[PDB]
Amino acid sequence: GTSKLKYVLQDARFFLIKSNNHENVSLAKAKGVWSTLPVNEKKLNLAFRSARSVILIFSVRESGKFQGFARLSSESHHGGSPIHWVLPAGMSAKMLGGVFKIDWICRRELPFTKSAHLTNPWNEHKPVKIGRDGQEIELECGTQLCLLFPPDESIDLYQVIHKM
Ligand SMILES: CNc1ncnc2c1ncn2C
Repeated sequence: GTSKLKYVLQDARFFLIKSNNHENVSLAKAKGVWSTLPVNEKKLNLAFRSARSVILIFSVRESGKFQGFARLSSESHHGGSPIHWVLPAGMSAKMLGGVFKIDWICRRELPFTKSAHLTNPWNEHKPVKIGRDGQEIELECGTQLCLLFPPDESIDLYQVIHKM
């Protein structure tokens, strides 16, 4: 079913994550963490305080797909055991030093061809696949985008609901 998923997405905020490589999304799925540039770090920390759920929706650049979506379970935190991110050019380890814990809600992919009917009012009504890393996605668009993903039957949202 989809009722707990809908409950998690109730009045959530949604942010588009654009990764320059597959390796870091695979690491994020394995280790339950994400890091972003300081300008986005600040926005996510603020939104983590503001809403029942903050949802990250991941797309690897040039893949033509989303790779899944996850819910922030913490604010960012610096200085722990370093995450072995593959660093994009011009991106240093210090720039990505803030670590967010995340709980994955869906690790299945969705091709851009299936979201062509969803546009994001916070990005000039462009198709929701279009956007820079950290672009916020409006509530209705974000909800519908998440509901388009194939079910991930490996996930139990019972614990995530307890964190809300
Ligand atoms: C682990 N964070 C990241 N990895 C790869 N690329 C990124 C990232 N953040 C923003 N961009 C463009």
